[PDB]
Amino acid sequence: MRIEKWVVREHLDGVPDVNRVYEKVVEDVRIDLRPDEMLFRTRYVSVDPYQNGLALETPIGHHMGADSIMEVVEAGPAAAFAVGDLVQGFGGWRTHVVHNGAEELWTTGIFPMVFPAYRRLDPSWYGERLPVSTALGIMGAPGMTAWGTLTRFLEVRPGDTVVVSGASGSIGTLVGQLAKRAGAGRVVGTTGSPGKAEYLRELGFDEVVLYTQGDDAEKVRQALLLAAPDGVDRYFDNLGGTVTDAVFTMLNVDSRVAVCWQWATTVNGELTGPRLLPYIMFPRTTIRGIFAQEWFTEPLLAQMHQELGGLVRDGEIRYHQTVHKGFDEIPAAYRSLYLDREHNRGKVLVEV
Amino acid sequence: MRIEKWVVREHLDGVPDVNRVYEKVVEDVRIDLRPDEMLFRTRYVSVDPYQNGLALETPIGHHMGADSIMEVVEAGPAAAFAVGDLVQGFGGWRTHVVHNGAEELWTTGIFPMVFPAYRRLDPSWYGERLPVSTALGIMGAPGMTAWGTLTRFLEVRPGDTVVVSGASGSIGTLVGQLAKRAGAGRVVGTTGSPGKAEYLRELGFDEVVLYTQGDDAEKVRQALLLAAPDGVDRYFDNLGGTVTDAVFTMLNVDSRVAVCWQWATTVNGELTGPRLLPYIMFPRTTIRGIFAQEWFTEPLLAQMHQELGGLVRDGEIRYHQTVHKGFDEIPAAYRSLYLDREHNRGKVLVEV
Repeated sequence: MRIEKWVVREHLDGVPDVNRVYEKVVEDVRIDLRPDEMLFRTRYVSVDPYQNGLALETPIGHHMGADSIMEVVEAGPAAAFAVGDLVQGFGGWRTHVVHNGAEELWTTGIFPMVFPAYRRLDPSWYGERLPVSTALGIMGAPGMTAWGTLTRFLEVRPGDTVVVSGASGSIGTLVGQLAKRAGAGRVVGTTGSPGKAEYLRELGFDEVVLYTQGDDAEKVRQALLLAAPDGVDRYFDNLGGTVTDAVFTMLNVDSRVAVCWQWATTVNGELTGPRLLPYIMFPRTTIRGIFAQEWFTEPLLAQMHQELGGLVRDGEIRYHQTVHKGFDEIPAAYRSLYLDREHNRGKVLVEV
Repeated sequence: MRIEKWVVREHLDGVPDVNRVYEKVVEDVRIDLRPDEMLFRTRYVSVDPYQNGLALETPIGHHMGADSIMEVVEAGPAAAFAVGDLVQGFGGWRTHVVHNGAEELWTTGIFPMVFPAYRRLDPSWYGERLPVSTALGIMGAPGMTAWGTLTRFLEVRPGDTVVVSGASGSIGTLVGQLAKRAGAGRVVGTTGSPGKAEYLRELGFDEVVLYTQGDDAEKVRQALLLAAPDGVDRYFDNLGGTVTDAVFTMLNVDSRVAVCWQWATTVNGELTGPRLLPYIMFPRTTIRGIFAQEWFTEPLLAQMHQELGGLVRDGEIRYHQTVHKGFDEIPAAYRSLYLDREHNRGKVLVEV
């Protein structure tokens, strides 16, 4: 049984040379399934900006974690899933996985984490216009981060001014389109690079505010004032930082703010990224922290595949995904994420 | 008229020489109120450990911010309050204040803040057994932090195991007492010193775990396991950090966690304190950030004064507070927080 994986060869903080951080290891392994274990064959793996920080918290010689789509090829007598099933879970950069599917408490990073339980993909969900690979994108955690927030919390009302930070990411772009469909009077997106500025409005959006992280809070506030003259009613925060401090100076009464959970990393030794608790003192605001897998329930996953999946199939919504081909292409796919900030998750996959 | 105020003289981190950080300034003014302004006479001020961090963010020469109780002695024709009214607000360490009582956006600190609008005190709320000075303690924001959480969020039930971090402070000891009244099967508190452990068991704590920050992440977990053998149903978090990380490994299904907002504080130029967003990814749990002023509505303030105030008069709930006498005593009172017996001094106030 030939099993291959990409493991952390060295701890290096944000370097372009992927082949210095990662090393492929190959070995024959005898599988002796415990009674509730399954043998999985990886079909797709996600490649995301956060894996730079995750590598730093991964023991040398261990494989890199990743969201993946896996096929059950052998199941013990007490296993959760059947042979032939397609399963989405945190399988990692591995050709094959032995696992029982349960949640995993991981306590050696910055904060403790529970990796979600593996979940069965419904065979009837996917077709030619909505393939299985979308389970790591618009039909998986990235899609649900955007879609679940709009349908379960944000309460976009007609005429509302909606601000989306990280609007050039797949998740933020989706939030912006769904907000306009809800009839938002104005949808404002922030971005770092004016290249997409014309491109965001092309996507949707009424206005785009140019913003890199190292910008003055006063300087971004003035840009937001100009793009949102009537104040901000709704904020979807996939970025954190200076832009969020400015939005909170211009919220209207009874505003609603979604702040997205992101993997914990430290650039310059301190934590950047989204924050929630400092802001809940603000009067007459409702703030919710967002984590897609909270809504990975049977009915909501069915409703998302139905309504949002139906929007994709009818060509009303498109979610750009880049799928490289072959297990050996993982370092290349990862290297292509150089220049992508942490909010850009869910774009690049590898088909094994 | 002479108005005196304690101003920030210099910026010094750590336990400061109060005579170096603060200086008394005197000014002979004549008052000229705009139509919505009032002249207030300060009756009581609070002194609090957060004023160290706030002083570092206060421009040199500006007065030290503080929650206070103030009396309207002059009012413009369009003012919110009438002469003789008693009002609670962030008036600061000043003998007298000219203010219209409005909210204040303050953006010079680590995160933006909105100081609440001044609020009027119903003098009927208070009396011999419940003095008006408790509007800065058990009848005010500190008390509402504990009481509001228990009545509106935490859902403590007969048999529940409740953990309270930072249990020795006023809010912690009030939560423990109220949790025991709600019928909690096991109330567990953590504290920084073995001496206060005995008074806690007097108030209603069934066990006390000793914990100083910078303790062993696993030793704290082991100690919580022994003190809460049945899992943690409810968590009232005053501290953040290693105790909260240990607690999140032993929550029972459908647990509920309250994380208290606190003034944003720097440790060695880094980060410490309660955190909320990293933990929302944990499944089968409800986490809410707590900020008492959220519940400063007409119905809930009356309810608390009737119900919680009733328990104070009947001796069912035990609080304490040290009230210093004299505007000139304010720096010394603040210094007292860093000396000893605070775990026995409770809320510190200065009558002015």
